[PDB]
Amino acid sequence: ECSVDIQGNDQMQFNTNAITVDKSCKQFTVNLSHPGNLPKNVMGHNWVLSTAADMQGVVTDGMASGLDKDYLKPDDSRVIAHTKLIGSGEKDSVTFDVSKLKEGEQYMFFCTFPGHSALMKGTLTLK
Repeated sequence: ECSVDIQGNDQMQFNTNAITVDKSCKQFTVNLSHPGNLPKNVMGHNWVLSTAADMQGVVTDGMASGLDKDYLKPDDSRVIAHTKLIGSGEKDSVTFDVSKLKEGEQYMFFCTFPGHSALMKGTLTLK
């Protein structure tokens, strides 16, 4: 209940668009995998979390950071939690404190790979 397994395919699609984080969870974990056959330089997926208002700035500063920085600006204060950039057959997990979240606030999860954020995004809420 304090974790979720998310897949990102070769067709730039996450296998979920809504994540519910339970109230009693102290820690929340995201296990990201990548089915398919494409490398990370063309189809690298990451799971990034920020407020709805902050998403765009993270996506823009992210694309401008390059592949070596997992398409994320280093020390970006708007990023609550993030996995690394993964290619097909690779896996990565991230655990964050639920105390960094506010109940009732609109959160967005997304991939920061260039031109993929529009196709790879969804909501996260603390209920």
